[PDB]
Amino acid sequence: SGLVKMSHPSGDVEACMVQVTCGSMTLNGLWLDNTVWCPRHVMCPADQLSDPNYDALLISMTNHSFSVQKHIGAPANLRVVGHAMQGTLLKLTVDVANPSTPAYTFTTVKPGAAFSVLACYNGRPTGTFTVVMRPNYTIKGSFLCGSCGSVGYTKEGSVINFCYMHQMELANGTHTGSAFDGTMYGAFMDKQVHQVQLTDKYCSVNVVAWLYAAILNGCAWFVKPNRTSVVSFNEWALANQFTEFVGTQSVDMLAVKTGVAIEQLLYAIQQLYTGFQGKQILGSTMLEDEFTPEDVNMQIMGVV
Amino acid sequence: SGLVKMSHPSGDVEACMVQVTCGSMTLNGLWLDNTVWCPRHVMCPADQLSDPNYDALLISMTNHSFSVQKHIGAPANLRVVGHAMQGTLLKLTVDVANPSTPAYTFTTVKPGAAFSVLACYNGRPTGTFTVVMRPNYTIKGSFLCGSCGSVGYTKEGSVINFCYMHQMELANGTHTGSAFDGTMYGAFMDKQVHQVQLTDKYCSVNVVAWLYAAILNGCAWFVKPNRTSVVSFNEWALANQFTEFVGTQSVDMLAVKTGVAIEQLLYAIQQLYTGFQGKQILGSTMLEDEFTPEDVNMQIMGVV
Ligand SMILES: *C(=N)[C@H](C[C@@H]1CCNC1=O)NC(=O)[C@@H]1C[C@@H](C(F)(F)F)CN1C(=O)[C@@H](NC(=O)OC)C(C)(C)C
Ligand SMILES: *C(=N)[C@H](C[C@@H]1CCNC1=O)NC(=O)[C@@H]1C[C@@H](C(F)(F)F)CN1C(=O)[C@@H](NC(=O)OC)C(C)(C)C
Repeated sequence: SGLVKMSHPSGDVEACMVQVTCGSMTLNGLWLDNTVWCPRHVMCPADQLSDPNYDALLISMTNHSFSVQKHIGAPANLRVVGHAMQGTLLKLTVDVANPSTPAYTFTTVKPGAAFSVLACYNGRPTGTFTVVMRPNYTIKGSFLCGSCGSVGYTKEGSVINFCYMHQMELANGTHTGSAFDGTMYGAFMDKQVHQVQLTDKYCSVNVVAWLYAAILNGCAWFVKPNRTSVVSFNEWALANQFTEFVGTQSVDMLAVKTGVAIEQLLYAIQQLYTGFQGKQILGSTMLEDEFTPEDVNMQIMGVV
Repeated sequence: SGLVKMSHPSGDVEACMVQVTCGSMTLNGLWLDNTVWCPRHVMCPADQLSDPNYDALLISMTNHSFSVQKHIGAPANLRVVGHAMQGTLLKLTVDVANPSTPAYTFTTVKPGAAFSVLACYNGRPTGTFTVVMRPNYTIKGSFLCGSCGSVGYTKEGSVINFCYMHQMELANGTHTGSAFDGTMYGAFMDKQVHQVQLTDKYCSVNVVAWLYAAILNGCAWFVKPNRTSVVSFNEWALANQFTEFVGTQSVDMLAVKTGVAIEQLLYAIQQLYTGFQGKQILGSTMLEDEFTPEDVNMQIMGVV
């Protein structure tokens, strides 16, 4: 038992991290098969970051403008034999296929979904943590200068689903990056100009999963017979900075195991959102929305 | 910027995990050089777990009573050529030295200290998270059947300091394990009998580090000129379920960078411990004590 902020083991992804350098700029890249992905702003001089012309930067480069080095594990310098831009990312083709390429897919995550991040500097992993894609299409990470190209991913069995490449910090503790189609989460621009963000909201479905996790760990003081329908809750949520609730099979399994209906926990949220009044749930005095239904099913019941 | 629950990259330790089987019992072990460490209760039949005689169990075993298998990465079956007991752990000598043994030390952590845990089942890593050794010598983990032998560790540079091998769950979400001298944290017995725990307390020095992290991320509404001396705070702490505060160089660096004295934050704790009254600090409505001064210095300032 117990519910914690859990990340995937990072070793499989550590074996794919490289350092990418373009002139005076350096960051991290992801080496899969014969391709190295990295943020395109590695091509931009500091003095042009406020108004880059990435199309012009790209044509000013040759294959030799990029240097790709693997430091950790099996060391190596990889020769770039091709270069292309896709959205906010570069795709560098290298002459050697990564012998440690895992089974992988590329996916784009949705608000409320959780993924593991491997934070790296100079091609060297330094930490791992789990984030939730916020309703305003940012993440609340921990990233310093040089962290771009750090990757986020989920895992289904042995398959790694890469979903995030770190790009920028929009405000204190507020970050965004690209999916591997090159689209920036939240459509923010990789240019150094202030860009307003939407207000953050509570992820209602994750709050429900966490309340179920509480029931499963012996904490149910907030469960009453009262119920609020999904439709009624969703009108309320839009007026109170909560996301609209969408049920899933994963949530249904928790309702079955506990015998507590989703609608009872929606009612509870409407009472608890103003404060627990000295009471606590799983050691917290506020609603927690960083645990997904899938995370709860996995940690508490072993079920995937 | 940003402060999150961060763990070390786990790849170096993943390469050291094995499965250890003794009869009908199986769990994880740690393979370093020619030694495999694992919990001694792998020798105990389920029907004797409430009153084991580990000295008698050990003499009833031969080297062949243990089977050690590595599943992930470089697979292998390791032949046991020696077996010994140290405290609550077994030390099995195997015929092959782990070619991926990192530089390592063994250390015993203190309340308030944080470490990374690699949770494993059947010799296969499944997740990683960071815990703090609680003042009552438990950890708040996430562990299911089969998780014993999962390891906790810190890292100083490239050196891994192993400090924890998972042994048991004492209550919901409440865990303990061994240091690698074989001593159980909190002196709990590896026998299946209820064992009372001391009450948990807030780790005051980590609360101070987190308040400094708040100041560094633009949040200082709780800072006032008022001060409380360490001596005065420590008498108060013993009456209010807080640990006694011990300053360190790591804390002093945060006081210097922010210009806010430790004694100002000790006063703040005495006002905030009853509730923030609708206000928030780093997105929380309660004091947080899972971030150490070292963690804060590292994540926010890059400094080790
Ligand atoms: C990649 N190494 C960094 C990561 C950034 C550094 C501080 N904390 C982080 O997460 N990425 C950048 O520096 C980008 C690159 C430039 C651009 F995005 F291409 F324009 C500027 N970057 C920013 O992150 C800026 N943020 C911003 O302009 O938001 C509108 C700041 C943080 C001002 C450099
Ligand atoms: C190792 N695989 C497990 C881990 C345990 C399982 C449930 N969640 C966990 O963290 N360890 C055990 O099952 C130990 C082994 C026995 C003994 F410690 F050697 F006696 C019993 N174990 C327990 O954890 C028991 N806890 C206990 O008796 O506390 C006093 C329970 C959880 C009742 C099996």
